[PDB]
Amino acid sequence: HAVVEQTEENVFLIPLKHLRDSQFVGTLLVGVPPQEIHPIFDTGSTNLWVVTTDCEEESCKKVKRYNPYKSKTFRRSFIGKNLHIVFGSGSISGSIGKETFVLGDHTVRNQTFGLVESESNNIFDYIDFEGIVGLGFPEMLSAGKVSFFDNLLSQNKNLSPQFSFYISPEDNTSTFLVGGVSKSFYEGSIYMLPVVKEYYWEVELDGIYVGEKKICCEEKSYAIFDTGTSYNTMPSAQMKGFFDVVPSAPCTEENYQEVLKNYPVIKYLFGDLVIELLPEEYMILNEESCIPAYMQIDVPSEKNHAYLLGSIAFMRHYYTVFVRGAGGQPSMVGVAKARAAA
Amino acid sequence: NAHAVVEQTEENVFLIPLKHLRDSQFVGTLLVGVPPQEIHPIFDTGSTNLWVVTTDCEEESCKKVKRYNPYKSKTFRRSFIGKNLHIVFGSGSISGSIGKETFVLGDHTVRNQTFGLVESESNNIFDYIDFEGIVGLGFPEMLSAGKVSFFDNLLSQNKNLSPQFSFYISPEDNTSTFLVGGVSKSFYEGSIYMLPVVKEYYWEVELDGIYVGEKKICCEEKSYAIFDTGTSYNTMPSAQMKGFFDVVPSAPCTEENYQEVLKNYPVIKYLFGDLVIELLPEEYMILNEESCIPAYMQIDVPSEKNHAYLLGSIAFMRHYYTVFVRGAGGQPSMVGVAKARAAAEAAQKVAELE
Ligand SMILES: CCC1(CC)CC(=O)N([C@H]2c3cc(C(=O)N[C@@H]4c5ccccc5C[C@H]4O)ccc3O[C@@]2(C)COC)C(=N)N1
Ligand SMILES: CCC1(CC)CC(=O)N([C@H]2c3cc(C(=O)N[C@@H]4c5ccccc5C[C@H]4O)ccc3O[C@@]2(C)COC)C(=N)N1
Ligand SMILES: *[C@@H]1O[C@H](CO)[C@@H](O[C@@H]2O[C@H](CO)[C@@H](O)[C@H](O)[C@H]2NC(C)=O)[C@H](O)[C@H]1NC(C)=O
Ligand SMILES: *[C@@H]1O[C@H](CO)[C@@H](O)[C@H](O)[C@H]1NC(C)=O
Repeated sequence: HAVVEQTEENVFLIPLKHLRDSQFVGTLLVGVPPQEIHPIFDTGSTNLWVVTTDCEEESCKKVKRYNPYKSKTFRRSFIGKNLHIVFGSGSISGSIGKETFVLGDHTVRNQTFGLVESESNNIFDYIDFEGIVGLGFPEMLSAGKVSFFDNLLSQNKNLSPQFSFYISPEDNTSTFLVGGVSKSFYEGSIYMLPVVKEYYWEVELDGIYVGEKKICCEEKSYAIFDTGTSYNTMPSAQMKGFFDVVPSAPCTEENYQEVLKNYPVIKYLFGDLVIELLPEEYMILNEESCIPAYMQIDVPSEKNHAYLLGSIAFMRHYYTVFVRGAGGQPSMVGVAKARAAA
Repeated sequence: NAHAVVEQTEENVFLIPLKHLRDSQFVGTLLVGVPPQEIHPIFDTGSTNLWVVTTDCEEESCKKVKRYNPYKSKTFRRSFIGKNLHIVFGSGSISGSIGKETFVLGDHTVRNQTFGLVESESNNIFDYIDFEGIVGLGFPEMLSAGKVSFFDNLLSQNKNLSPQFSFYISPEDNTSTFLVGGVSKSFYEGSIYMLPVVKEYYWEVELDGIYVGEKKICCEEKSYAIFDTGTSYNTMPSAQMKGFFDVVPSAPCTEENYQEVLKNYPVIKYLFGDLVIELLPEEYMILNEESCIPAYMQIDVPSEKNHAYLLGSIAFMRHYYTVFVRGAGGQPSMVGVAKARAAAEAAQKVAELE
């Protein structure tokens, strides 16, 4: 229903390195003179977060912090109001400010963002976290008047409102696409899925199957495309049964091939359209053990009826396009077979 | 499922400048025969017959234009058994004979092209325009005569062109363009949304409702939308039209006063599935002899049972870039719509869909 951009001069590439801490980090230029940070790109949140020298905690000091006092464009915003975000694997606290950003070759001015000052209620002890580039919708902004992406587009009238994700951890060629897609990262056709609610990248979901067993959907369910979690998710209610059909297993570098030759195929249904995940696609080796790359998550608004597709269990196999709609224009998530390496 | 916009060489999309004449006509250039005789036709998505005005019509309204003299063309060919051709529409009628001739459109040549030679123009509106011909861009089923549409035939003989064309309408800055074989990113911004063609006669797509402000004008029954470059106005069925003008009145306006007079008019919302198209008062109103007048007119499409609404060149295409993609077999033809880029000047680089 939408036309994805593909002209090789209007689509810009943001290489994403997959760190050993399970992070897909790009490059972002903060302030003037530019200070370089390596944030993650997140379709499950829209706040833009930067780690700053105001945080002298052990996990902050281990990274290249952004020094706002050396930047000549920094502006403290809502002076005297803190901002606290708590999720499943940690918490993030900080102050609000405005700064100039550079993403690839595009500049953004007067950009609201959060300065990380605390990470204390943790996973930031097991990762080198430097920031988050939020790619959800503006309604999800914990603070600020404009999403970083909407504002980037607002100031770059030549970009189409699209971005896509190519996930290739094997050869570390994962790329973030700004302004469209590329024949290099997918094959076959792109199938468009409408965004039902412009909060997360949320689309209708018609069922889930593990082999012949139907896991879903007895109720109106949804799917959320979240680059911030490497795992696929399932509600608490549904989770005890998933692992019940997808068990762990002993595996080795030379044994994984055989162990998984009996596992079921996971089929996600989006109307008449069926997406398949194979055992070697949804399983992973974790200390001589094959373990379903899945995780339990209850999305509050969705009444524990939302299922998430992560970077490793899904996007690594399916190229994903995100089409941001304007007033009256619906937003879409595009899914295509990822062109796999090696 | 999806279409993509791939770049293409600047010669597989050729641009046809369209001048907006004072008679409300968007006319391009067409070369007929050998030696070339120049005509200035209109390009119409609401018919597919190719019409040329000829020296065979000595009526008062024909002699005012540069008629095509087929007896001077060495490529013109009447068929031994002739076919007469009579077309009657809302603002006049057109009569003529059928013939075959060679055409050049945008430095691309088409041979064996069936076309109608205008011989009569008497019902009349041809008294209000300098009419020289029509390039029909509808589907072949609408051909009054011929085995091959001029567009289908042009592509058939030029394998470098994709079966697409688009329309950029900007009469103010006289940069209106007709594109054959693709699109140009210089003419739109944002994304393009495709709408499937339900019936390959007109360029007709499903329509789910129309709103003037809060008032729902339609649709209690399955209605449709037709993208018709042959009318500068948007149209509406009789049933729905009497109520439109009742809520969208005219008003006295001047070049500097329209801004304020129109700042309270309602917004028209066209609904195409998940897609909502809005027209603002300054976009669907026009200055016509010191009067702001909704650029709308009544039209009943016979086939659609008076349930079709038409989108013209001035009330719609001026604000919404439109791509027309003709589909094959299992793949339907589609109309693509995008927000027109008003600061566009030329067509730097071009591209096609899928
Ligand atoms: C602050 C916005 C967040 C986090 C980015 C909040 C959040 O909780 N998530 C999801 C999520 C992530 C984790 C997790 O530890 N991720 C790891 C992580 C964490 C921080 C920094 C880098 C990394 C690398 C990555 O591996 C655990 C549970 C979890 O739950 C999701 C599905 C929330 O539901 C919608 C988001 N998408 N955005
Ligand atoms: C023969 C093909 C036609 C005519 C081009 C037949 C036709 O009737 N229409 C539509 C249409 C147009 C007019 C009209 O006078 N247009 C003016 C005109 C006329 C002749 C030459 C130049 C110009 C400049 C333009 O302003 C009036 C009613 C009307 O009704 C439409 C909606 C039919 O319904 C689908 C077409 N699309 N093409
Ligand atoms: C226009 O029509 C004529 C006849 O319908 C075409 O001429 C034929 O061309 C083919 C191709 O070589 C020959 O095999 C036939 O013998 C020709 N028949 C004739 C000349 O009577 C002509 O090619 C057409 N023009 C085109 C296709 O551009
Ligand atoms: C910068 O953004 C804020 C956000 O509300 C806005 O109020 C302000 O006007 C912007 N700057 C200028 C110069 O307008």
